[PDB]
Amino acid sequence: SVFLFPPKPKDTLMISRTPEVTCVVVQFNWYVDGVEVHNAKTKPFRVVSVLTVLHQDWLNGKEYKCKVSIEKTISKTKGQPREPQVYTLPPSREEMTKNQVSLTCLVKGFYPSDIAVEWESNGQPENNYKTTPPMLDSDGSFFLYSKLTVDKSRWQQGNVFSCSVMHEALHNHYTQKSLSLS
Amino acid sequence: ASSVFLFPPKPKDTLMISRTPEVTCVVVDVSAEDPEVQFNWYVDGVEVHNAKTKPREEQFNSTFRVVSVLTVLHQDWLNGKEYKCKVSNKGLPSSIEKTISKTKGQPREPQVYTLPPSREEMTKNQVSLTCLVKGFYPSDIAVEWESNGQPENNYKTTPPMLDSDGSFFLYSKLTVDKSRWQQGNVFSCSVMHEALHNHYTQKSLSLS
Ligand SMILES: *[C@@H]1O[C@H](CO[C@@H]2O[C@@H](C)[C@@H](O)[C@@H](O)[C@@H]2O)[C@@H](O[C@@H]2O[C@H](CO)[C@@H](O[C@@H]3O[C@H](CO[C@H]4O[C@H](CO)[C@@H](O)[C@H](O)[C@@H]4O[C@@H]4O[C@H](CO)[C@@H](O)[C@H](O)[C@H]4NC(C)=O)[C@@H](O)[C@H](O[C@H]4O[C@H](CO)[C@@H](O)[C@H](O)[C@@H]4O)[C@@H]3O)[C@H](O)[C@H]2NC(C)=O)[C@H](O)[C@H]1NC(C)=O
Repeated sequence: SVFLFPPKPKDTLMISRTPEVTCVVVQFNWYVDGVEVHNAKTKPFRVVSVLTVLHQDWLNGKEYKCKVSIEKTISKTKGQPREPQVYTLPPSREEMTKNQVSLTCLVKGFYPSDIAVEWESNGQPENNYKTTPPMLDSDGSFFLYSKLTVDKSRWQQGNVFSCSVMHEALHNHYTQKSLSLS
Repeated sequence: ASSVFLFPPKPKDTLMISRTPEVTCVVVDVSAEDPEVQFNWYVDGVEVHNAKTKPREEQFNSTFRVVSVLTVLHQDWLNGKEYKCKVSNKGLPSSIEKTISKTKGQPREPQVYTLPPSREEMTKNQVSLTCLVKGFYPSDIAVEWESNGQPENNYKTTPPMLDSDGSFFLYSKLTVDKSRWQQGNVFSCSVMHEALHNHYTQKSLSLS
């Protein structure tokens, strides 16, 4: 049997990273848009072959075919890309009876579902956050929420937190939205 | 050969006394060349005879599927009784059994917070009203929205997700026309969970 895996979403969106398609057999011929390419790297039973893809090729829907000597074909999810709308929501006043409070990042209206969300403060990643998997909304687009938990003191003292979102339909494939007491 | 799957009642059914919770035992990969599929059901090891077993149904992969459904009492389920479905073939000694009960662990009461739309969303025709539900255990929960006495339909609720402290959280997002929000209408996020007093709480929000 043969299995073919796409690049990691982040690798396709950031030019500093190198996206790859992975062919796993549990000899290789690789094709991009039916044209044979010869730059894949094959590690010496499980056999793995890895093809580096160009960012623009992948995002532009080119098809990647792995032929083992059985054939598999993969490409980016199809459908009109839609820009994530990113909104930061402060903790409820009612949550202030607790020692920790919840900072919320709502990300909605995006397509495809491939996305990365992180929370930070002072340019450093926050340790305590969790993000819901994207979920289908009424209009066929996706939403999610990322919940950052912080000591209440850090919130009350006016510290600035930021929700970072990486998606293909954003300018520079990246946006940051701030959240602090105001 | 056969595979048996045993499903718990829906959380809304266990938490609302007027609803009827049930456990469902499903047998797949049944061959019609084998003897009749038989179900024996047990509550805390004691055999019960009130299950309703459906006729077998041919599937589109040269197999049959057979379902048996057992009504459960609300207090029995909530008190942690164990429900065993034992599947066998008439005249053969071998069997497959599955057991299910309410998730074990110290129950923890959900904290429920309502969050208005971001100022930045107010440039759209529709806005998002958020209900954060956190700190709960077990994950079994029901969340709904109402306004002016009536259910609000246009919401989506994320599945419970494990938080860093072993409890669960979710968010429910209600989409409303901005004019409805702007004119002062009160919206209510309703939550049903075993660890709440009366298995019920509601939190409201409106423009203020
Ligand atoms: C022959 O066909 C059988 C019937 O399938 C139907 O017909 C065929 C021809 C196809 O067209 C199918 O697409 C079609 O569905 C197959 O039966 C299936 O067998 C598999 C096991 O091989 C079962 O998988 C198990 O599914 C569990 C979840 O099941 C719920 O959710 C399903 C997916 O959404 C849904 O289809 C099911 O009906 C079921 O729905 C629940 O029903 C209960 C009771 O009625 C309700 O109260 C719930 O609300 C319903 N839930 C939802 C979400 O709607 C999984 O939990 C389970 O995973 C667990 O076990 C495995 C180990 O087995 C672990 O690895 C895993 O980690 C986890 O612990 C598992 O995936 C499937 O349910 C069966 N389908 C039906 C309809 O009964 C046969 O397999 C096939 N035979 C062969 C040889 O091919």
